[PDB]
Amino acid sequence: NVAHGLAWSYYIGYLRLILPELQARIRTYNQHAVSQRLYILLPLDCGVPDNLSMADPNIRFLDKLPQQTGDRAGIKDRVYSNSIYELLENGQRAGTCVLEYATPLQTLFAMSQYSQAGFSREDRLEQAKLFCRTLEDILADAPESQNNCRLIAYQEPFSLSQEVLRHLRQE
Amino acid sequence: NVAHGLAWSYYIGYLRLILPELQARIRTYNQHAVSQRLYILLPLDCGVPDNLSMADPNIRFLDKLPQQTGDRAGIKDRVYSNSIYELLENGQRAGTCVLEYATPLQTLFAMSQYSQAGFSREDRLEQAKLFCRTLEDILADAPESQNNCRLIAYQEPFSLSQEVLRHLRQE
Ligand SMILES: [NH3+]c1ncnc2c1ncn2[C@@H]1O[C@@H]2CO[P@@](=O)(S)O[C@H]3[C@@H](F)[C@H](n4cnc5c([NH3+])ncnc54)O[C@@H]3COP(=O)(O)O[C@H]2[C@H]1F
Repeated sequence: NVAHGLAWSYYIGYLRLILPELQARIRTYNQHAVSQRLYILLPLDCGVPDNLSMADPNIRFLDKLPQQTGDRAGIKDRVYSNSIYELLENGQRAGTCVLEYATPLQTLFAMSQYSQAGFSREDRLEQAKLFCRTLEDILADAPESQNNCRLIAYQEPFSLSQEVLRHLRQE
Repeated sequence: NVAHGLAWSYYIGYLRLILPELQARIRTYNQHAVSQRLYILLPLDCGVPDNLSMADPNIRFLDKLPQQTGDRAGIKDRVYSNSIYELLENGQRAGTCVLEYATPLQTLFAMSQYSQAGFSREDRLEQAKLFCRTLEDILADAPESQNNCRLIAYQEPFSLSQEVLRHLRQE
């Protein structure tokens, strides 16, 4: 049950901190049109690339949001930065969103390759589902999540841009 | 055993990334004298303040290291920043180090206060020791730790500056 602690740390040390300030940062970039929610990609195979634009030709990096800084555990001005992506459909700009992967899923992957971690590669999908399940239960009861965060969990046997656009059109 | 996953994520998603580049960043600040190792404070009571200078009058913030950036899980130029601190002894500058707290210990604390986390406040010291024990076993076998990281675990029943200075004088 390693994913339980990673999901609670993903909320306490990130979502609880950036989500209350996400609406003000998006409004600052819009004025001085990006959508209002932070869209988190949760691949249940834990295949998390670092270049999201290289994972889908229809997902294109656009710009960065205004940075969020704060003193965190003795580190002065710890930077919390997020990227804005454009989603294409038949060569048409179909949406603009703050998009990123669920980083602890990447840690879950590399943890399975370290023999000292005691985490078999077979349990990767099991813990990925537990991570999404735990995070869903936290955000459903979290006051910081006020229609400003959307979890996008999927299982690739496929268009990643189409999956993001379906959640984008629900708003 | 929540601390097991937090310690492995503290290494995979941080120490493995910044320690290979820490020597070059310290040499850049020195030329264009800070010590060579990253000193991590691990309070076993998990009492981690955000203002380290406010936790000890003999620990004084000095400057920031050159920032380390990198594309991480769809986030372009994720910033990894570290702070340089000065340690005083009888009003004398006794040492200069890159000092910070073990952030997952702070997450371990807040996790004990959330009722949905299923983590009792009594198990805080137990998991703090497991976190330090797990991290010690990782760094002892990690190739990225080449005499560039020093764990400072302590139990306050006391001078935090004196504890850091004792490890500082060992080098
Ligand atoms: N720059 C820097 N400074 C100091 N310390 C660091 C550090 N980077 C890593 N660490 C240490 O390694 C742990 C695991 O990091 P990891 O990356 S695998 O997972 C994170 C991540 F998914 C999400 N998250 C938090 N901040 C985030 C930002 N800015 N962007 C995107 N996602 C973020 O929340 C998880 C828990 O973050 P945490 O702070 O509680 O624990 C961290 C921290 F203790």
